[PDB]
Amino acid sequence: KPNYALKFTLAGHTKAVSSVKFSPNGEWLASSSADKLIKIWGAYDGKFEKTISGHKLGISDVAWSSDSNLLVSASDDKTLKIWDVSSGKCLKTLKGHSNYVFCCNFNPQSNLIVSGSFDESVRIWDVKTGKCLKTLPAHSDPVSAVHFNRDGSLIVSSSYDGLCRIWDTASGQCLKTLIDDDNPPVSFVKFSPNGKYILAATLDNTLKLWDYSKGKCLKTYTGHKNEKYCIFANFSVTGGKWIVSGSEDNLVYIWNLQTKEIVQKLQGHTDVVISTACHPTENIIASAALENDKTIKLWKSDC
Repeated sequence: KPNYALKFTLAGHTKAVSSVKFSPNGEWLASSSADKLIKIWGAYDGKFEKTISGHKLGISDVAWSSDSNLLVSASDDKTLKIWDVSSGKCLKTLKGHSNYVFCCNFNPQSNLIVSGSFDESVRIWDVKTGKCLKTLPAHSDPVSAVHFNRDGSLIVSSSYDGLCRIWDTASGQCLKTLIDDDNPPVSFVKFSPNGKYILAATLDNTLKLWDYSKGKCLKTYTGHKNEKYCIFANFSVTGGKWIVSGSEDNLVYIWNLQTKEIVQKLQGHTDVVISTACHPTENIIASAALENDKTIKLWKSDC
């Protein structure tokens, strides 16, 4: 079992945090907030680095390019922005969604961005030109998450319509729809590091690990509370193989991926834990709580 202990508590955002992400190179944590700001923090010391401003309304998600040089953000102002993190420059503003942009990610090459929106579509954008390449009529409710697979040939999307869908990046065809005899809103999805599986959160207090190739649920993780908020889940891969998630009871939950047992609950936040992220090389978790709490915490484990 891991032994995560609180190391640093960070604060600075003035409204609800929506997402935290560690840079792939391990140096930084990025956070996004309803305060319209992206903030960069030192991954190892929690030291505030800088604000990156420019969005006109709140931000729902931020994501790093695979070389850690760029960030993309998704905002209620109906744009995505691509940022050069080192300089803070806005490289491109991506206009095309007809309503709030809720989620975003680069492909592993980091030449494409995928976005999902309240407009119920998924869009695929060229990073260098900032132009939209494809629009997919993906869902019948807002799109909560979008993620490329290991080689970038597939995109997984999720929606409050209860569907997880897998799209062919090149053709835009809807290849698969995952259904578990029910339809609770899906608030998050992502491919596993090896690309074989899809991890999905639904607003019935459940995380599910799906076999992509088979279209079948392999494992479920339960014990936490998640009926309202868009709470990501993480694969922790630096030490023991865990699933990590925030929870609406103010705790971070950590499960054994294989056995599905809870192995730790992290106590310290005083409001919903809206987001978590796992450091790429060290056994470090970042957690962020909602607006009654307003802190981001860095926790470290020996394994």
